[PDB]
Amino acid sequence: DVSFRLSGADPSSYGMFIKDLRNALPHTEKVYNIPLLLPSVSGAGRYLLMHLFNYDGNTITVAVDVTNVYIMGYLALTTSYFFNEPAADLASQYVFRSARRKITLPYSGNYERLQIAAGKPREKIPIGLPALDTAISTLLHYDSTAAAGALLVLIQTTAEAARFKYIEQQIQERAYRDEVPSSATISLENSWSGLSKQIQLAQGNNGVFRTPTVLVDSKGNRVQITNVTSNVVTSNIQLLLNTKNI
Ligand SMILES: CC(=O)N[C@@H](CCCNC(=N)N)C(=O)O
Ligand SMILES: *[C@@H]1O[C@H](CO)[C@@H](O)[C@H](O)[C@H]1NC(C)=O
Repeated sequence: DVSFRLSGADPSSYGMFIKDLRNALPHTEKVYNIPLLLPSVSGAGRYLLMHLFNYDGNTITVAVDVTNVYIMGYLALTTSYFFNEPAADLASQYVFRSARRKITLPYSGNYERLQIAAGKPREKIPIGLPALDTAISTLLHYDSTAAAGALLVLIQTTAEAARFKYIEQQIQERAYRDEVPSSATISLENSWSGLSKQIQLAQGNNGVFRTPTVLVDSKGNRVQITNVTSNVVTSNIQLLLNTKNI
């Protein structure tokens, strides 16, 4: 399991949590020195539990699929909640089985469904450590509209920061002031599957992408990624979705 406490949180303690989250995900190989997530994991071992504590010390446990860093559901006191999708209903067979009741949320976990439920795109939702504290708080008591926004904050400040060093640093910059994500952040989230596949196809192709990946940069400038020498590959990306899952 891994844990993160908002009470006393700072850039350093958040970076330690994101390092523990990355290190909790199993891999048997690295591709261009980046851990390659597993094709598959059977049974309960598929799910990592992340224990998150709001500033007041209240807690939710979040279940994360270790092959793709997708959040499946979470437990808040005696109630479990899962996305309305087959992968999450499968997870509910393995995790939080001791909850007194299980609520299926009225959306799946992908960004488009969640933004629809929340009533706003994530370009307009501030993220940061204070937003994460609010999110854990929201999740403690069911409210499906409020929870959609909370889950957009939670996915970006946990999974997306584990996947990209750039996003982890964006959150660290927001340790004590929220701010909506940079266009570069949104670009990277949206590109993780694309990138993961092209970095894997590059082995066998002399480090060269079969298909270029188009990204927005730190300056709001639109750029093209064609090979593994790009900073996005050498420095930023931290985990690769296995092509078997693409
Ligand atoms: C879209 C995204 O990355 N999402 C979340 C998890 C969402 C789980 N559900 C589906 N993917 N359908 C994450 O934790 O990363
Ligand atoms: C590889 O990527 C780098 C950095 O983005 C770029 O400068 C270069 O032109 C690319 N090389 C090839 C052979 O495409």
